[PDB]
Amino acid sequence: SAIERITKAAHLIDMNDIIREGNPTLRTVAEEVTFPLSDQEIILGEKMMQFLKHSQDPVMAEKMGLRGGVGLAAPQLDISKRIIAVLVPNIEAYDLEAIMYNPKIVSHSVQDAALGEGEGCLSVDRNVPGYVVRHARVTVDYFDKDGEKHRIKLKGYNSIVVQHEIDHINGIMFYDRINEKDPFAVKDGLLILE
Ligand SMILES: O=CN(O)CCNC(=O)c1cccc(Cl)c1Cl
Ligand code: NI
Repeated sequence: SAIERITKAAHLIDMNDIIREGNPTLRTVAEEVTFPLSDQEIILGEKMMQFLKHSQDPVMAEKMGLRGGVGLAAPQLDISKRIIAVLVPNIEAYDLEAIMYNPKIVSHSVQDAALGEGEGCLSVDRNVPGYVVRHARVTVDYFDKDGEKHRIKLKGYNSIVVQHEIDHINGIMFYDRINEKDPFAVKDGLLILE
């Protein structure tokens, strides 16, 4: 299985582990994890975070043939579990570093937001221009590796990134949220970031 292969001590996640559009796993709703977590589920989260760190390092990214990422969801590794990793750099070194189990948005703002530069996805080997319309602010519940519950409030980039990853575990892709008619339409209440 993907999870057994990926969580071997020796395994380094790379682009060959990441499934792409057309693979039905990306359009499936991922299964909640149960507590306590298995060793494999804990290792998986750690491997995912390690990947993000590798992807954000000039030398390692070059060597491993990695595209940079600020988030990753297990379904991207063909693992249909509700596990995501988020690694958003500050302009510590990170605005947000978290491995989240069963993350869930429990509140969101009326105001929407979108990155002015649009979004991309490691599972999408093409550019899809347009404003990816999301909630400006979210309150997110999740469990950490110890089954401890966290409730965090996110805004700006962090909010966008976490929503992108939660979308994956719900079978949603970033372009599902771009206005087909006018990709760069600026609706009332839409905050353009950057
Ligand atoms: O699911 C995660 N990925 O596919 C990694 C590649 N995309 C990104 O890092 C990314 C890029 C721009 C905006 C957002 Cl919100 C994200 Cl998440
Ligand atoms: Ni993605």
